[PDB]
Amino acid sequence: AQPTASTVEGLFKPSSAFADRTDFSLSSILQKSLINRESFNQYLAMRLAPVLRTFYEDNYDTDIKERLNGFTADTDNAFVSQEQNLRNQFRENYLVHLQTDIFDNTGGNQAAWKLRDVNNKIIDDFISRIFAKNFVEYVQDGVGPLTKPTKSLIENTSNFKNIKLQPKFVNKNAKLKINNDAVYAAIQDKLLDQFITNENPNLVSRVVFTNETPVDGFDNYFNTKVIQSPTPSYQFQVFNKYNQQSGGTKGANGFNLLASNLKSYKNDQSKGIDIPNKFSSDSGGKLLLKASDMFDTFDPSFSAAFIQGYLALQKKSKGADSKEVDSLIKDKSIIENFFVDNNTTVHKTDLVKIFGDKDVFAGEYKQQISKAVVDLIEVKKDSSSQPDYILSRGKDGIHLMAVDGGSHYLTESGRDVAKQKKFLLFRALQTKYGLVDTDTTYDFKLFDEVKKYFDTNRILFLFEALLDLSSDTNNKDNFLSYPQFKKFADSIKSIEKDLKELVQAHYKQAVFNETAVAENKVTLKLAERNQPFIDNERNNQIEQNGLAAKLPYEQDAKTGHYNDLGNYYKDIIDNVDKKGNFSEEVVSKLKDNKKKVEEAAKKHVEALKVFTIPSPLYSQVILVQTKLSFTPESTSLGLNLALNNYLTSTELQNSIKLSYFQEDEAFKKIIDITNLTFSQQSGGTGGTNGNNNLTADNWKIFKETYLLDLFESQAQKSIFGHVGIEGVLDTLYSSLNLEERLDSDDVIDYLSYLYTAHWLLKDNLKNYKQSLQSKLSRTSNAFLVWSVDSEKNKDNNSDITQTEVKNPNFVFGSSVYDRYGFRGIVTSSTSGSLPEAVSRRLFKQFVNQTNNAYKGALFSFGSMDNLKNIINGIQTQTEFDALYNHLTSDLNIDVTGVDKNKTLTEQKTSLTSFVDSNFKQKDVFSRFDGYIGDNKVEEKNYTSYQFLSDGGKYHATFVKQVNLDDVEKIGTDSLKQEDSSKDKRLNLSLEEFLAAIALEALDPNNQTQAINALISGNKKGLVKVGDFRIFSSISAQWVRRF
Repeated sequence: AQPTASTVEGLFKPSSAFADRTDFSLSSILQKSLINRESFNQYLAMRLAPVLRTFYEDNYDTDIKERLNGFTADTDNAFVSQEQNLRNQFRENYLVHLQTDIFDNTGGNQAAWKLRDVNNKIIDDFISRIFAKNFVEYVQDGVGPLTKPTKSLIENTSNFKNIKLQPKFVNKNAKLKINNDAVYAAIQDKLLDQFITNENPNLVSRVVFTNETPVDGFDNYFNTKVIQSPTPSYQFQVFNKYNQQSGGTKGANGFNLLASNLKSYKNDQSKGIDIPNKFSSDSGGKLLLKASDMFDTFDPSFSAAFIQGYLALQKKSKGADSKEVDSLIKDKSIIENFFVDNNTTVHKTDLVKIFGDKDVFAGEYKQQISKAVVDLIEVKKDSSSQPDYILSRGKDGIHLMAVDGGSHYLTESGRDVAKQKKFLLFRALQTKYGLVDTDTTYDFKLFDEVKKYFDTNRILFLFEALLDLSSDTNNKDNFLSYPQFKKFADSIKSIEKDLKELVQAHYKQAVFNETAVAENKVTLKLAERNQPFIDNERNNQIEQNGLAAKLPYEQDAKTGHYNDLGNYYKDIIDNVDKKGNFSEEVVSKLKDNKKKVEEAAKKHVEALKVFTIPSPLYSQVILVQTKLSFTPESTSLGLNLALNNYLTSTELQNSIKLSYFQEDEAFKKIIDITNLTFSQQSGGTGGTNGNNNLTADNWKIFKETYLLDLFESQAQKSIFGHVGIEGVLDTLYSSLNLEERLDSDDVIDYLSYLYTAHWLLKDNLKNYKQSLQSKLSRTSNAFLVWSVDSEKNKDNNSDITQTEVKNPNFVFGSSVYDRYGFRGIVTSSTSGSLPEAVSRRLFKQFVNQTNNAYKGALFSFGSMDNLKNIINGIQTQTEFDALYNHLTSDLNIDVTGVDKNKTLTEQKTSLTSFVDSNFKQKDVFSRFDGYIGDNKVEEKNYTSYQFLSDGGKYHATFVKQVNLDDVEKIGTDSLKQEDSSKDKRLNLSLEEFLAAIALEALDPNNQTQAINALISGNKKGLVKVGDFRIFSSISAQWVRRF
């Protein structure tokens, strides 16, 4: 089957270089690919599974020996099937697509496919067999581990040292068929420790008393006249009071059976805390609150309360009240514990002051709630002791939680990961032999949890575990010293000097990435939980809150981060740092490790001596190769796979777009693209001369406008802190880690906006003039509007349009507890951002029926003869219809003698005659620069301005008039700092003009035009690509084939 010539001519032609820039060379593209997490893991698979091939090779078991032969046979059969189906599908040109859509993604060779699928099969099998057995044991000396250790033997802190995750019949000095378990128990105890290290997986024994529908009746608690038809939930939380007659063990009865003897559920020998299942409404028991999905799989009020207990052990918990076990309110309902004293810290929801002079509660709630209200309190055995039990109410009722072993492996110095691993191994041993108490059930499988967390990094984590295994030369009891695994442990030894410098950094940064991702969920989900209690206050439904209480956790005004809740993850990044506020520490140690990955990847690619192999027949990729590696073929294919992932990735596309910015010398004079810092600092480097004459602060406002446009699109706007907005904006900017991520969408969009802002600023605003001309019109007034919403209407003459509206629409939380308004040049056709009230007052009700009220109405024409030159310019009937309606229904100018029945000539003739005979010079053509509301006044006379009124709300609006008589007048002298040149920029100041230009730059049409200018205005032309994976990845608007 000779392939047809059409596809052969039409297929991509591989070249010597991937692209034609100084950052797209082999030594740079391979380094960047090895820094890409997904690409790096695709490489590590091919550099890690050759290590695990040796274990299958020297293994005693006949089955494991035959696994390699079976994998090769299955690979041959799969190749036969692939060839058969490709032939039956493509016929004439099947070989071309066999090399194109299969081999290129695989390594570019027939044997490349077999070295991919076999090398993945063996690593998958080795991954499965690590966790195929349970090895948590209490090891006795001279008889081996006891088949069933006794309860009193293992439930001791001093006896934790004997729970070491060791196999049963493994002898170092013997060739045992099942000696391979000595491998897994060594790797598992490594992987498990990673699980103990990164996830910080504390166990919590918790009891939840679900929300109770009150048989007493909600009217007793929450009156219907204010709260109609309550439903059992957090906001209306009620439990039937404790009665001794009914023989119940849940609700207040369960809380009485529980809190009376609360001190007796901590097994002080084991330091663990075990609370009975029957005392909880659900199945009850213990849950694993690891760092990753504890704010995902469970309620935020639950996970955050567990964190509060976590730091309560470590004397780091803040904001919560403390009361002893004996002080618990068990006779009354449970909620009475939370009505804490108000007289004079602890963050208490004083609902008496919150609801003001409105009756929201009734009966016992009204009498109690005076007395503040909280959500979480700390209950402890003794006044001198530290809080071991935490009581908090969430979505599904009130939970009493206690971390078990917290006094053991969590102290003021931080988390003790060795003790934590020992304690969780003790719990896993408890579950292994059914040695738990009869009144509790262990829904706790540590091996399943470590397997599920480790399976995310199925390649990096296993490789790092092996490296740390071979990094411990002082421990002779590992499987490395077993003579059965002498060469296998040598294979792990042949990968330290080569890759470990890179893999340690990659692991230490990926774990930090996951830790930052998980700790972002803290401030994300706490805000999500607090969202309805802000919605209620927004909708004037504050009374719906009822029993809603603010959590004790403090937030950062300057950062928008929960510091104490971040300590739970700081106790992770302080552990992965030693391997080999949390916000500041992680932001420092992510860049200090990203530079380490840069260095390690560059050294690894250097030491590999990478050269480009010529591509095979019908190939469309630029493959690479190496020879300075322990297994040259697998390392070459690993680099091939890492490239196949990076070239198709959006990181390389954003790198190409980054290079297009690199080329533009005009833009690079004002920015430092790699540094993402505005250039020229502050001085005379190019200052002052034409061609975008402005400072570097003059670009900070463009950046701030971009940040505000991004902030307005945020799903939640309180995850970034609060007061004003100049701080929240830089916090949002930091949150993007743009300088740490130069090959992201978040940076190409930022730079696209920045060159949109410059492409309106260059050539003496040659494109800003065009945008304004195509936006403005002569028959419609245009304004620069500073419109603020005043919920209250009016020397006590402070301007309200220049006073910052902190927390507008309650966007930075709630106020009661814990020159602005600019819209740019807004016209009638584009008045979406303006409120309908002010937009109608400007572009449809300029001169209201209630003098200077006509000033600026026909300023859209600017001069006397201008509207005369436009009225006779009408050719058709509808063209005059629009003008007449605008002059009457919009510009409210009285018309005399006009007739609809007139012909085309007389139609315009009557209007021209009446315009001339009515305006034979009321400052109608003057420029209106002042306040518009219920009345109209100038800027100077703010003492006589009536705010616009609409639907009970008020508006304060400043408008500066803009016509085409100043759109054309912006030119070379438009960016000068001088005040006398303000007429050269729409009679604006420089800052106002640049803010308007930035708002114009946010236009998608402006950005598209400026980006096409960037690509077309390239000194070297469009970037060429020699690899198809770089051509298909990014559109032809940026890259061209050779």
